[PDB]
Formats: sequence, structure tokens, C-alpha cells
Amino acid sequence: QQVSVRFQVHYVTSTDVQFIAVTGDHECLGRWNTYIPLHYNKDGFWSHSIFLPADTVVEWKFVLVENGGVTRWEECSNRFLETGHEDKVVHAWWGIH
Ligand SMILES: OC[C@H]1O[C@H](O[C@H]2[C@H](O)[C@@H](O)[C@@H](O[C@H]3[C@H](O)[C@@H](O)[C@@H](O[C@H]4[C@H](O)[C@@H](O)[C@@H](O)O[C@@H]4CO)O[C@@H]3CO)O[C@@H]2CO)[C@H](O)[C@@H](O)[C@@H]1O
Ligand SMILES: OC[C@H]1O[C@H](O[C@H]2[C@H](O)[C@@H](O)[C@@H](O[C@H]3[C@H](O)[C@@H](O)[C@@H](O[C@H]4[C@H](O)[C@@H](O)[C@@H](O)O[C@@H]4CO)O[C@@H]3CO)O[C@@H]2CO)[C@H](O)[C@@H](O)[C@@H]1O
Repeated sequence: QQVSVRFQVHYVTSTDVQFIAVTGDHECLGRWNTYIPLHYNKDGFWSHSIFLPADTVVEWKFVLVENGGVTRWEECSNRFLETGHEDKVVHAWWGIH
């Protein structure tokens, strides 16, 4: 079974070709090699909903992406997420567990 998790972070980019994405240790998160782009909303928020395996534990990070690759990793250690089995929002602050 799957669960829908909405990731959200505030980040002001400098140019229109940069964007924020999520990556992590699960296949659904790119296995640290690829990333899932977030989308920009009103008020400088980046948000997107990702389907994750239910009732498990995954490690992940926000990344900043430009010209096809990560130009900046979040400076904290890997974050842990208990995915649960109810749809939910994970609001985070860049660089802070
Ligand atoms: O064998 C492959 C490894 O795969 C996994 O490692 C992951 C890490 O868990 C992830 O966190 C990420 O690593 C990023 C890291 O998050 C990021 O901060 C950056 O680390 C740099 C850092 O800028 C700086 O301190 C510099 O000195 O070097 C650091 C490490 O290179 O970049 C890292 C990625 O390059 O992704 C890696 C895999 O790419 C797994 O957990 C490991 O056990 C495994 O060895
Ligand atoms: O003592 C620690 C720090 O305390 C204070 O920092 C505050 C900021 O003032 C707050 O605005 C917020 O910071 C957020 C920020 O709002 C959010 O946009 C994002 O910042 C990005 C930035 O948009 C982007 O352009 C790029 O430059 O990187 C930034 C992150 O590195 O995330 C920030 C936090 O992750 O909260 C912090 C406290 O956590 C004080 O102003 C700092 O000088 C001080 O170091």
C-alpha cells in the first residue's frame, strides 16, 4: 500500500531556472541519484505530493537543482520520515531537522 506525503519548504531562488527537489534512500525518492522536483506557489513556498510506501521509514533531503544537477544539498544530516498510512503534510525548514 501507498501513502501520499506533501513536502513543503520555503526557499527564495535567485533565478528562474533553479528549483527545489526532494531525494532520498527509497526507490520512490530516487535512491540519492535522481530527485523529485517540487513546484513553486504563492508566498515563496515549494510544495509537491509524492506517493511513498505505507508504514515504513525512509531517509531524505531537500536539494537545490540547476542545469540538470544538484548544486546545493541541505546542510543537515539525512532526515528520517515514518511514512504512516494517512495522507499528510511534511512542513520543514531548510537545513533544520
Ligand atoms: O555508497 C554510496 C552511499 O550512498 C548513500 O550516501 C548518500 C548520503 O546518505 C546522502 O546524504 C547524500 O550525500 C550527500 C550529502 O547529503 C551532502 O551533504 C553532500 O555531502 C558532502 C558535503 O557537501 C561536504 O561535507 C563534502 O565534504 O563531502 C560530503 C560528502 O561527499 O553530498 C553528498 C552526496 O555527494 O547522498 C549520498 C550518496 O550519493 C548511503 O547513505 C551511504 O551509506 C553510501 O556510502
Ligand atoms: O541563528 C540561526 C539564524 O537565525 C536567523 O535565521 C532565520 C531566518 O531569518 C529566517 O528567515 C528563517 O530562515 C529560513 C528562510 O526563511 C528560508 O527562506 C530558507 O532560507 C534560504 C533562502 O531562502 C535561500 O535564498 C538561500 O539563501 O538559503 C537559505 C537557507 O540557507 O531557509 C531558512 C532557514 O533554513 O529561519 C532562520 C533560522 O532558522 C538569522 O537571521 C540567521 O542569521 C541565523 O544564522
